[PDB]
Amino acid sequence: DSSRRQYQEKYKQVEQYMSFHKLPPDTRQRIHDYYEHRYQGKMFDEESILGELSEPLREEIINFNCRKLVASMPLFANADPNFVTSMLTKLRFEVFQPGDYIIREGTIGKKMYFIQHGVVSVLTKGNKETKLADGSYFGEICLLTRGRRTASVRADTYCRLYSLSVDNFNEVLEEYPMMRRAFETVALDRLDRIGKKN
Amino acid sequence: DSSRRQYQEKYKQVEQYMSFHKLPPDTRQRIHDYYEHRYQGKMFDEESILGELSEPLREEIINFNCRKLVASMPLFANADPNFVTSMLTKLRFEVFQPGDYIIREGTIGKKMYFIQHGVVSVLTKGNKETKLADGSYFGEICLLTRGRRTASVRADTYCRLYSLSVDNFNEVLEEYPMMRRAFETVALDRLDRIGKKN
Amino acid sequence: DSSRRQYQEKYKQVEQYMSFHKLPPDTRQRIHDYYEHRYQGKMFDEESILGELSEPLREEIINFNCRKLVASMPLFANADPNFVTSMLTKLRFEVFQPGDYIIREGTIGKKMYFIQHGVVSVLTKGNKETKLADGSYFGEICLLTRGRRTASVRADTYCRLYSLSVDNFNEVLEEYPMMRRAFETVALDRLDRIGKKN
Amino acid sequence: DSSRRQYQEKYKQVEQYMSFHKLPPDTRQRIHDYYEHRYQGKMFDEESILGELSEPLREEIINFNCRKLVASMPLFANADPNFVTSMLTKLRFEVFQPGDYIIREGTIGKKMYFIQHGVVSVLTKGNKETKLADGSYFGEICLLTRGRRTASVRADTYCRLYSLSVDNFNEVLEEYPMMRRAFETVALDRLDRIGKKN
Ligand SMILES: Nc1ncnc2c1ncn2[C@@H]1O[C@@H]2COP(=O)(O)O[C@H]2[C@H]1O
Ligand SMILES: Nc1ncnc2c1ncn2[C@@H]1O[C@@H]2COP(=O)(O)O[C@H]2[C@H]1O
Ligand SMILES: Nc1ncnc2c1ncn2[C@@H]1O[C@@H]2COP(=O)(O)O[C@H]2[C@H]1O
Ligand SMILES: Nc1ncnc2c1ncn2[C@@H]1O[C@@H]2COP(=O)(O)O[C@H]2[C@H]1O
Repeated sequence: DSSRRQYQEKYKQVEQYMSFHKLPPDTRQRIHDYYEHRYQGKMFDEESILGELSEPLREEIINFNCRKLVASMPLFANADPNFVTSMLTKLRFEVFQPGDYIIREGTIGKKMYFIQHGVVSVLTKGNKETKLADGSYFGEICLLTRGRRTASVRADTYCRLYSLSVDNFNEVLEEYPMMRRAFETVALDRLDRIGKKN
Repeated sequence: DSSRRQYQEKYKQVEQYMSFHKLPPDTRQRIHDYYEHRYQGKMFDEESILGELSEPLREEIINFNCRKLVASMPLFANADPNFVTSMLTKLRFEVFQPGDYIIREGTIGKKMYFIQHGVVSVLTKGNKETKLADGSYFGEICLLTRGRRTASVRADTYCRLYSLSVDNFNEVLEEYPMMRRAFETVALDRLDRIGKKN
Repeated sequence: DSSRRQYQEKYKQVEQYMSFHKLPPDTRQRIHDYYEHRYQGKMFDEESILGELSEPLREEIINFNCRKLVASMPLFANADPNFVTSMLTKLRFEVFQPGDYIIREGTIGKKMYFIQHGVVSVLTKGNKETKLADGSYFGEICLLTRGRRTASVRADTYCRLYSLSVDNFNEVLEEYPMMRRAFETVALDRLDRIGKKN
Repeated sequence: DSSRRQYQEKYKQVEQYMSFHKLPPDTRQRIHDYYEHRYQGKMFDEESILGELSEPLREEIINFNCRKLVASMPLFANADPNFVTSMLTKLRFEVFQPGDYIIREGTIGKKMYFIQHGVVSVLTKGNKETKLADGSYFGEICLLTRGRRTASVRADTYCRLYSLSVDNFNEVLEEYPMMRRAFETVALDRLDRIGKKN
């Protein structure tokens, strides 16, 4: 109940932020609904709490939190738990509201994404390529080629995603060189379909 | 009303800071008036609040906050919204009181500035060169030559400025190489008028 | 008594974290018992408190806190107090619960550990090699070879350990080049027993 | 009066820190007296307060706080105010209690010190070389040679010092190359007296 109060006080603080900056009506609605979807009536200082815990405890916890995502994904469910735990500890939780652009085509990608829950459209030049949903990942291509985004990725629904930076991706694959190929197969496949060796 | 209280408590904390360090009369006045002009009776932990929001929400917000500045400036109003949003997300809000030196001639510039509101004198050797106001930028020269300031820039009034570091400037122009020329035209023009290829 | 309250409030915050993420029964028990063993009914913002103190005061304090560990260890008890204080100021306190994996074989080691109190099994390929306890260190090998872990190290009991990063290890040994050999003797000895020049 | 309360609450927090870690009698006394000498019954979040202020306001403030030190020192009192303000903004306040070792001979120096108030003994091999007091600086030698401390420096009294890191020292002297010589004259002089070109 102090974490429900936390959320309430922090929301009243947001309300005032929005009044002061005279934020427009679509963005106040969006912010209101973002708070409810992500935090759900409670707030915690996750990284403070987790900060006070031991390494193995942070890793039981994150292994539990991403339990279903792990199982969704042959890359994880079939891998050495030490590697999954390595990658998992580097993921950042992000929520996106419907219609949001996650990745914009032709930008410099420094980030990759795994879908816990949601549907995503992959788009090039305003044209639908496929959709991706729970147990898919995207944005891997730029982590490997180290160049420009080959497609746009828009949230079609609310989306619970975990992001993984380019530096964190390489640190893990240095430690687990055998895992690199699996990403490469997927990114070659996708590069075939959209017709690129740029 | 908790953000008005925040400002009040933080101001009483400032008052005590000033008594303890026996701060002189011109600087207590200045500080008093700085608080009122920048914060306006309210305080928020902007970056905490924004921190809790999604990327796209931070970008609606900053696009809204710099809405008029964008429109003031052909560099922005005529550009690809993705680039404007890129640059915008890297800007830092600074306020300067009349008579303040923003840039001192012959220093190493690591920073550039866009004027939301205010008037600025550009000066060399104690001599007025021009004034700049709402919808101008300055300090771009050192971001490009990577050397010494070619003029002083003083605030003639209260000034709402957004600063952009040299590293952030280059990160964006790497992503948007086509935007570099527009800065270069302006900085060549200005280098002509004050007679430098140093 | 405000530090006992601190612990209590932060524990109620943890309880709620655990309910919200529907944490499983073995991990709630573990977390409960971790809090009691590490913090003992009190919490302090150590690094805030220490932050307000002078350097020499931080160093009396840490020299006192690791007083018995120093005396346990010929590397410290026989060394120049300036070097011990150098190393000591770089140590991080970690607690591990029984059965926890401190180091996993074949990972990239960036960290070394000194035992204040506890027993540890050193393991290769699921086979017991030795145990280490109060006044031992481990993980030094990867700090010197800059490669892969040559054994697993599991906590057999509760364990009060101090960790020392690879960068911090080298910064100190640059300042105290004469101390390098002592680690090298130990790591050569251990590399002999498990049969590696990898 | 909320800053006097701040100090009181933070001191009760310290008291508990000391009881819990069963800190010894000389170090509790020292800590008690350190708090009283440095903070004087009040505490402020200086860098939070200063953080909310503009650059020019931070620089009036620090120019005022180090007003007498500036005037004490030909290096400052005779220099371009822009350079003094550059250096000043990079200084960190440190207090040392009598008998404290500020610099230990033969360590790697990354830091230099200016005396606001106090007396210091400079020592080599346990032998007094000179004393330094208000308006002196020391530790400059290692900032220039980038090697080992040529003497020990002990606080003989309470000492209000401002420290300046090696990186900050070079950043300023890059911007103000003309100021380098003045340090060099002093460090050559001192290297003569203690007989070093090491
Ligand atoms: N044909 C496709 N099918 C599924 N996903 C794709 C396809 N084309 C591109 N992507 C994803 O869209 C992402 C856009 O960012 P990247 O180019 O870094 O990596 C891309 C892939 O992860
Ligand atoms: N003649 C001018 N007209 C307008 N602005 C100028 C002129 N000369 C210099 N400036 C600006 O003053 C700034 C001082 O810092 P910079 O040299 O980095 O870049 C300079 C320009 O942005
Ligand atoms: N035979 C052994 N006896 C004691 N400790 C060992 C032995 N073999 C390995 N270790 C320790 O186990 C550690 C595993 O990590 P490192 O390879 O970095 O360094 C290793 C040593 O510190
Ligand atoms: N003879 C001396 N007189 C005054 N100060 C000295 C003398 N010798 C050394 N020092 C100072 O003592 C400092 C010890 O650290 P450094 O060698 O970096 O720089 C040294 C000088 O700042």
